[PDB]
Amino acid sequence: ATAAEIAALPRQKVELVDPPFVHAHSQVAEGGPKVVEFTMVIEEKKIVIDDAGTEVHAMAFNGTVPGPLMVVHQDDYLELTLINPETNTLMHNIDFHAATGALGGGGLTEINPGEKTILRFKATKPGVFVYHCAPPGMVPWAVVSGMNGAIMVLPREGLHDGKGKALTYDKIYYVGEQDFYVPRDENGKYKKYEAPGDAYEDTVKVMRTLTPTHVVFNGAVGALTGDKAMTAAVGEKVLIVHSQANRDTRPHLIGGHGDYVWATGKFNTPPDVDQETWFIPGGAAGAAFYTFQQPGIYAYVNHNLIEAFELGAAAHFKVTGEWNDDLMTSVLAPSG
Amino acid sequence: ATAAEIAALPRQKVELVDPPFVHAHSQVAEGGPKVVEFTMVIEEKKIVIDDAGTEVHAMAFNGTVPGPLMVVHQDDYLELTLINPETNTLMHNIDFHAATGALGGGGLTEINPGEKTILRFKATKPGVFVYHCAPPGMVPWAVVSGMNGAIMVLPREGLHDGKGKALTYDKIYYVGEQDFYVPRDENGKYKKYEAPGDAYEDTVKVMRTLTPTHVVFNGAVGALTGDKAMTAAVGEKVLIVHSQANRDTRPHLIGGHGDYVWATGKFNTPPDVDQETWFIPGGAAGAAFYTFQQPGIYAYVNHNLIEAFELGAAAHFKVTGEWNDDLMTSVLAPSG
Amino acid sequence: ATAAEIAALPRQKVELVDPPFVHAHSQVAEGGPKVVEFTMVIEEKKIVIDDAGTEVHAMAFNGTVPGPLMVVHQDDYLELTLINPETNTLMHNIDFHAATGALGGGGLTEINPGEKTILRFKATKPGVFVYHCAPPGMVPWAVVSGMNGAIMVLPREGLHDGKGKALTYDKIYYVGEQDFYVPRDENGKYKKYEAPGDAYEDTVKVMRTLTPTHVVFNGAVGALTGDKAMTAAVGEKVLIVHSQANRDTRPHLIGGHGDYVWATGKFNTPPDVDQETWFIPGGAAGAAFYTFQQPGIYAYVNHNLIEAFELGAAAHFKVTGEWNDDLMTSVLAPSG
Ligand SMILES: [Cu+2]
Ligand SMILES: [Cu+2]
Ligand SMILES: [Cu+2]
Ligand SMILES: [Cu+2]
Ligand SMILES: [Cu+2]
Ligand SMILES: [Cu+2]
Repeated sequence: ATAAEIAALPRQKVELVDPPFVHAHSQVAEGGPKVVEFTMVIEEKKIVIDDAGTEVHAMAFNGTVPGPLMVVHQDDYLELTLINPETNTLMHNIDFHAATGALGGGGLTEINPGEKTILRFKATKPGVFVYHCAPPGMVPWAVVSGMNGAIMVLPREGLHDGKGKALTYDKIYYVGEQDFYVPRDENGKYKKYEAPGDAYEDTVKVMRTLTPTHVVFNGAVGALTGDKAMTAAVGEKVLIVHSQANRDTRPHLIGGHGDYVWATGKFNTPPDVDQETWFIPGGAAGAAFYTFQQPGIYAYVNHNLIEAFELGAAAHFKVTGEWNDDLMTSVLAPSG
Repeated sequence: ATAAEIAALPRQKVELVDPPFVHAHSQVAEGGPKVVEFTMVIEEKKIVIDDAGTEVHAMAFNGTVPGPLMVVHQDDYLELTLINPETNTLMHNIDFHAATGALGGGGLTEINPGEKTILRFKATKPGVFVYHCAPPGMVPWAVVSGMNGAIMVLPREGLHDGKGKALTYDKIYYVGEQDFYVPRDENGKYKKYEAPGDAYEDTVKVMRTLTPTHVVFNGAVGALTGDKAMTAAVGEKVLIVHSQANRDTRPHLIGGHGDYVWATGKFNTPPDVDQETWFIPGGAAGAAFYTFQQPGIYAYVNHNLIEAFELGAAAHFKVTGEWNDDLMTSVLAPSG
Repeated sequence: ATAAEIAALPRQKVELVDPPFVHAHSQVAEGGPKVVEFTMVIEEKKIVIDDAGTEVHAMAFNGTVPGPLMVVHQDDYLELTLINPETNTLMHNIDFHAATGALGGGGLTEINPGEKTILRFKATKPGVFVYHCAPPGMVPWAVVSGMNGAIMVLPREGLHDGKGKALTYDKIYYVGEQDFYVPRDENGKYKKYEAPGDAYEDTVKVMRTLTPTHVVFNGAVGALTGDKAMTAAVGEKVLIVHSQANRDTRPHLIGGHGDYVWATGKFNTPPDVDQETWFIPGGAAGAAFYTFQQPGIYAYVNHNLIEAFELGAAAHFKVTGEWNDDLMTSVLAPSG
């Protein structure tokens, strides 16, 4: 691909939307290779992550935890303008697991407060991939402070099953999973700090126990439940992209399955099928395709149930439609 | 299928056997779709999990930990009669990962002590699946108190390898692995309680450490050893179903291998081959097929060896037959 | 084959080399089946695992942690002469996950100090496999004290991808990952012991937390960095064999990918492709094949980033060559 050919490719700016929702995109590529442009402003800010007012000084791409899902197609280029406002206190950068070279982009995007940078990379491999901050010397701290997200590089011709049959989803959601390590005082109460740096020592100590105090979806316990449950209808095909930048997770749709699951998150690797519970290793993203068949409220969780129900890794799906008694029926209701 | 068509299907009452054994069944479907009937009584009882007399208040389906393995074929209907004796003190239900709708059946099977219920679901996906109690707000507690098992939904035409060659086993064993979280007093001694509800607060604190005090097969340290070691003979084909409803595991047959391993536990996903150690995520069941080629004692373990030899995750296999010197021989026995 | 036929086979004595290097071998087997001979002397020795000077009484095959990588081809016989010098104090043996029978050879190789033994086994299955000490009663202690390594059984026709295309690497490295559990005093300082036995009780207590104090490559924090960093060049094809005999790991090449990854380590199981982060469960070895495309420094880590950067699981690659601006380019360097 000559130098002229690359400079001639069309440039297209895209407006990002906050997770679990995903920005406008087409499953099958529209036109030839493009340079897809995105801009994200980094925000350091205190967020409350549970019903007890527990705080964390989050480091958030685009102001959200997880950062937004960026979608492009194989062989498109992703051109990110990353802005670090002077109001922030730390140097930040970004590592796209989808990219090749300079530590995923980290070595070329180190920006101090008051600086911005523009990185471009060719998305040569199809699949969902994690992206995260990675300042040399404090990589895990930045990541476990919520500075991570994922992108999806769709095959130019959309998704397909193991047999080559097309798999077109009606809706897509991005569930970013986050392990937080919040310090506690001797009485067991979560501590609060004035500035991000103040919590550093105490936090690394908790991190070393390899035991998170919270494991959440969309940045807080219950963020994807109640009135914020994701939605679908019977017959609707849904793609659920799930990521975990630092620690293993095992997604499970309670009352459902993963009809096709690219557990490694890479589309050239044939998807597993009829999954009850899939596995995504820390530092990766995966994707599950399911066609809902029963209406009702479903729970979507990390299937180490303590992490799901004691630590916060549980989301909900509200599904409309008609019940199918062939698939399931209460022959005899609960009775003495 | 219409309600009328289902009602016209033949019914077959199966009698369950305690793990690791599996009730009589046929690998290849004997005739068209039928309604396979099972009955299980919930028993809240005390179990001793180690040689130090450590106790756990178990919540056991059919009186055992794990609950028994139920076997049907794809597209059969599994009709479960679940009974919660008045002697029990808690509400219980059942979520079948193999089922579709109402949280796996959990939403339609909540039964208080003194009640019973009958659930019927269609086994549309082939493979081994976990089933476990899941009372709202009490989910992980019940599961880690031993209330879980698995079922196997065989393909109508039995098992096959990745190329369609049939795989027929001579024996089948079901190993249910359980992570227990037993509270300790200020002297490191495990605590005992006179009531299930009495140990709740103490147990949740331990559960939050995400560090089990015990990891066992069939409910206790050494359960599947000695009088309970599994058996086989050189030349015999054996399928080992293994589940873990709450935490990851990595099975390994010491001295052998997993010739064919459906690691995700789903039969429409080709099995991995020539496996040394496979992986099953918390919340799932998997299955390995192996043809013994050497006689002698074998150990079967969760290969985090601390979990296997310090925490209790180890079982034994006694194999009869002639030793094969081509495969292995001691050229020079241990000597000066 | 009969004893006579085995005795007639040619024999080749191989000289082992220290990890991450691998002894000379041919990817495509040259000639028919051979009895490949190896010799390893077990050394119980004190090793320093971090910059602070933390000590561990290692139990090391060939004097290194991990033990060296032995390479044979499918259906060759691996004949190991194992020596336990009289200067040692413990009985040792070896379990080859690649072998069939007697606990992987463990039951035939128990040698006391001052003894030796010669074990021979047929390498019937292709792939990388863990080997580790396993004296009944102290199995995990030996392994987490560093007594483990791996072997590679190459297909006689060399490596191929999932579709029959040959995969020939230019160089190979073996990364053995070790989880250590070092006791600490009341000041949180690592403790030193005069003899290995002295540390047993304290170490077992740490092991039970299932939380290693160190997670390292090639025996120590930073062991594969600086002048010991691995090397490659743009266009070079590298195979990275990775093992972990006791605990899970999720390898990731920062700045690159795993073009083909036999995550399970078994060559007859098609490899995953375009991987960002793969997963190797405790008790197994895996291998990733990658063709470098960008020059510069890369980090190779266990992608639970706390384990990589706080606990020690990080290695570096120095790659020579021309930068590819098509794959990645800084449109705008960090600036105001
Ligand atoms: Cu940052
Ligand atoms: Cu990363
Ligand atoms: Cu229950
Ligand atoms: Cu479940
Ligand atoms: Cu040893
Ligand atoms: Cu082993």
